[PDB]
Amino acid sequence: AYTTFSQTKNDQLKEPMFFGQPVNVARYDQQKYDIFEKLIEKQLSFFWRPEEVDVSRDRIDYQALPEHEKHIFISNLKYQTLLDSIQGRSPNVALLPLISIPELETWVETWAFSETIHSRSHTHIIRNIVNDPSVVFDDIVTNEQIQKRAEGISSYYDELIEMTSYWHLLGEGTHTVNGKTVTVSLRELKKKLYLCLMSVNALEAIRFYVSFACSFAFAERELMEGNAKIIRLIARDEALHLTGTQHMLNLLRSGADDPEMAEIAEECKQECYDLFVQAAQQEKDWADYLFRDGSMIGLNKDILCQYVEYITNIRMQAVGLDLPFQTRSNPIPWINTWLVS
Amino acid sequence: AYTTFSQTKNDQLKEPMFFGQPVNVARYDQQKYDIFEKLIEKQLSFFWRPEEVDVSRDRIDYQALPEHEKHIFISNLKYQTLLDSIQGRSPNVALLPLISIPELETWVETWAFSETIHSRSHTHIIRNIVNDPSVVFDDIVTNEQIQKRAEGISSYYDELIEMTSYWHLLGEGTHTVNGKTVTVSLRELKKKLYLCLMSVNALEAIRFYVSFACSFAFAERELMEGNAKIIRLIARDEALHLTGTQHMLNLLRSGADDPEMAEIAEECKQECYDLFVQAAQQEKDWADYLFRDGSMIGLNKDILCQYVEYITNIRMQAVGLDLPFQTRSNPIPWINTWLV
Ligand SMILES: [Hg+2]
Ligand SMILES: [Hg+2]
Ligand SMILES: [Hg+2]
Ligand SMILES: [Hg+2]
Ligand SMILES: [Hg+2]
Ligand SMILES: [Hg+2]
Ligand SMILES: [Hg+2]
Ligand SMILES: [Hg+2]
Ligand SMILES: [Hg+2]
Ligand SMILES: [Hg+2]
Ligand SMILES: [Hg+2]
Ligand SMILES: [Hg+2]
Ligand SMILES: [Hg+2]
Repeated sequence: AYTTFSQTKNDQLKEPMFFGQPVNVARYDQQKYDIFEKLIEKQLSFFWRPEEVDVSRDRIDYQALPEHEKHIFISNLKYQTLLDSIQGRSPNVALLPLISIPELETWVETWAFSETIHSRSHTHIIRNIVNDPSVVFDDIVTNEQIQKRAEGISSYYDELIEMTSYWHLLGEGTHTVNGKTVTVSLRELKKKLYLCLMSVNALEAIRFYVSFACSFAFAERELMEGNAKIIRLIARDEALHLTGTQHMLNLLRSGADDPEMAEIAEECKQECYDLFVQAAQQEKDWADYLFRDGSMIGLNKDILCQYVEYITNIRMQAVGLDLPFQTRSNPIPWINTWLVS
Repeated sequence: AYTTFSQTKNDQLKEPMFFGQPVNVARYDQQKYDIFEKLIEKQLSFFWRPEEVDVSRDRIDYQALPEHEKHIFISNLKYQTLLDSIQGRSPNVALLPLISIPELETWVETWAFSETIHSRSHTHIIRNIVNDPSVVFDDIVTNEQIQKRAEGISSYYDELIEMTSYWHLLGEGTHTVNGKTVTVSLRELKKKLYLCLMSVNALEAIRFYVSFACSFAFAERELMEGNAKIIRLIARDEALHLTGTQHMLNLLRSGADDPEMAEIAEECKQECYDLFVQAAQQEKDWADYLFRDGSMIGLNKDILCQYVEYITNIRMQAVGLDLPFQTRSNPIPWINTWLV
């Protein structure tokens, strides 16, 4: 039931963002939602190559860092590397099969592409600061504290993908497979998509943002400046990515795109609220682990805890959720220097 | 059983290209096959923005073409628009879920991205040479002769995706699904992927080169120069794309990757041959439609037929297949100018 070229002539301006007729012709002269075309144009305008950033002094900077600061630096970078590894592939494997307007289709492929550039940039840094990159790369997979902080990201995508496959193969209904009942409901699949996109919003809008504070705290001391330049370019992309998910989510909950989806979103208001708080809690928990045997000029576990609360309130507000934390001004206004957006 | 972040610490240098553990960490410091890393670098080096291309003279040129030349030009562009629509999405939906080495995964995503840029360039031209783009785009979907020429492309991808979903959901074996016996064979799925790759090779290496020749026949008349600029950029990318599939296919044939894929390539040899012979015939058949209202000096059914045979023999040789066609020299050596 999925096809790479639906042979039915359809009005692409009238399809929903998701679950409609798969996109046939790729055209960009018109859109149902011009935000997605504007994001494509902007991301293309921002194209960069990691190899064109001078990183030659980052190795000696890193080596001269006190052992606990090396630990803060490398652990933060390993988590960034985990997140971009996942985001390189997942928007394509998880969202593309479900998209039914051309502007959003191409936005997702362009988004995913920009993520692979991010992963390439993380290799560029690692190669240039450690003798054996394999040690860093292997620790990403098995590192207990990172299985923990991002515990649950791959599962949301994975369940969405599995349910999408059942939907595409069998359609809605009550089915049997090898002696067991398998229920496929479009409503449940819409719910999974909604929560997946909420989680992707928290990933890019908060999890990655909190990581920028660690990277740019070294930059403020004129250390790891090659890395800083790369993270700066990544943050400029991230601003677009979270703008895309913000719009998808707001168009889904308003009811202008799919009334069923607006019901679903109201229905999981509490669940979503609680998912946001958990992501924030996970990032707080990591902060402590980062800072377990020392702190830095400009950063420590309580400052980065406050930043997690600050950023979380802003993002939740932006997608129409209640604020879990005490309202405060930015605890690290110096970071605005680096977040050019 | 697909996962976006596989949990086992595996040696990515020892996975197969396809069907191994899904890639976890995306790293570019090492490769099983450096050709794919070299292709990513080159394609990134070629980044272009379609809208920056000046096509302001193409509307003048186009509107002044005789009607039969408008037909030739726009039928060709509509077919290019079809193939890049499919290619923008298909490598990511059909291949990406089966890749087990990071360099191949990222190449497939870069390749696909580059195809969405091709599609964006077709919009750029179309919107600047006609007053209603929708008539052009709508016709791509319903045009009986366009779809006849493309028959089998989306069908092949679609079949591979369905079979892949069954494999990820149920695993190998014989299953009972809504009372029907469904066999999931990894060997059969490997054959499907393998022949999909062969078909993609024919698509980029033959079907698109035939279309380039029709595009450049106008450039040779000093017409449609914005478009020719765009097609030259497209062709530069296409050369990388076909290099990628040639190397995937030839590495599989070698036995140096998955040994079962090497058995499959040999076993399915005739199927490989047949699919190239059918694609070539479809490209020939398109001539009657293309030249329906008349042909052009140096571009007609005979010339097109000759070029199809010429290029098909070259691509077939490059992946170890016998040649179906009589050997010939290039019937349109003027195209070399445009193909750098
Ligand atoms: Hg998602
Ligand atoms: Hg998700
Ligand atoms: Hg941090
Ligand atoms: Hg819900
Ligand atoms: Hg919700
Ligand atoms: Hg909600
Ligand atoms: Hg949420
Ligand atoms: Hg906190
Ligand atoms: Hg706090
Ligand atoms: Hg294919
Ligand atoms: Hg031609
Ligand atoms: Hg073959
Ligand atoms: Hg011929």
